Amino acid sequence: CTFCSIINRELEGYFVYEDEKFAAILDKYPVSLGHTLVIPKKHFENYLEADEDTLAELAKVVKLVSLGIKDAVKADGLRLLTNIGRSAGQVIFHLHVHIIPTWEGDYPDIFKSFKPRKEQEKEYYELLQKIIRESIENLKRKIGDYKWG
Amino acid sequence: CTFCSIINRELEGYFVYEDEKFAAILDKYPVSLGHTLVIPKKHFENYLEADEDTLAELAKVVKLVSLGIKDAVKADGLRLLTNIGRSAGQVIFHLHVHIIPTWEGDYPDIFKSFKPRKEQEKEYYELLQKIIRESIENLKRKIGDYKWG
Ligand SMILES: [Zn+2]
Ligand SMILES: [Zn+2]
Repeated sequence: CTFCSIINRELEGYFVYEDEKFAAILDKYPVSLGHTLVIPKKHFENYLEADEDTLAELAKVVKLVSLGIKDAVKADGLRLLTNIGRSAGQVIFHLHVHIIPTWEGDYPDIFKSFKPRKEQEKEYYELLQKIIRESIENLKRKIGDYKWG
Repeated sequence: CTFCSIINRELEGYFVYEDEKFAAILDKYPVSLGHTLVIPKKHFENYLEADEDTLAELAKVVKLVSLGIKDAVKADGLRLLTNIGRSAGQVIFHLHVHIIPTWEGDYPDIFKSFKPRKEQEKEYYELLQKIIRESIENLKRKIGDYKWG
């Protein structure tokens, strides 16, 4: 499994979020700048096979990571989706939610050339990971369980 | 708001699921047969504006309704998605999750002519509502809080 492999560090992946049961990883072949996948660490074939507690916490992680990404890449919108079955477009059979950023215009200048739907240069993953992590950390400081400003 | 209106019975909508805080309604201009929208009754502009408890329960309702729809229309797959912002395709600003059925071939014979992305004839809504409700009721009987077979 591609995701179980990334979780176990057997396959390369850039984490932007991680806790004991969940993680968010940059998509290797991003549809748009900042495209990220949020996944439960435990392996479930799809959304319908996951227990309610996992789905409930997954929804909360998706919110946090989405807020973080929107802030980091200054997105005007976000598309959230998960596919169940090959006829619905599922190709990785480990439950994951896509967070695909959108803009009414063009993405920030701070970001350089981007090749939609293809593998990017190493620099892309390193920068996106760092800025997204920075945005998420701030969200934990102003709206986290131990927020203070 | 189109969804608040449907919830308050001020605007026509076919419910396939409903409880004190959530509801699932057939999409009026379905992308595919059985296309349904799951919504929290309370009004939230999008996914990011909803509190964690609402998102957690929403995820659970989405699972139940999805299982029900897949069974009812004998789908091979399902696409689940929610849009945040007009640039991501959002047009109804009341948080809702799309459940769009897919098939590797064609949908069941029991179903007649279907016009993708357009308003269907009254018969479509009446039949889909009835079969989906029937499937959901069964799910509550075999895997519900008071299941027994
Ligand atoms: Zn896996
Ligand atoms: Zn509303």
